[PDB]
Amino acid sequence: RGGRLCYCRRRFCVCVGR
Amino acid sequence: RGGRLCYCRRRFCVCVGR
Repeated sequence: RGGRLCYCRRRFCVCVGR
Repeated sequence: RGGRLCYCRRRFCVCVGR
């Protein structure tokens, strides 16, 4: 959808539009 | 925009609507 942010779960970052 | 799919580049996954 609209928006963006990345989060790191241990040693892997993940980026989504939510 | 419309649609959704997620891809991984090494140990980092991204998700977008394009």
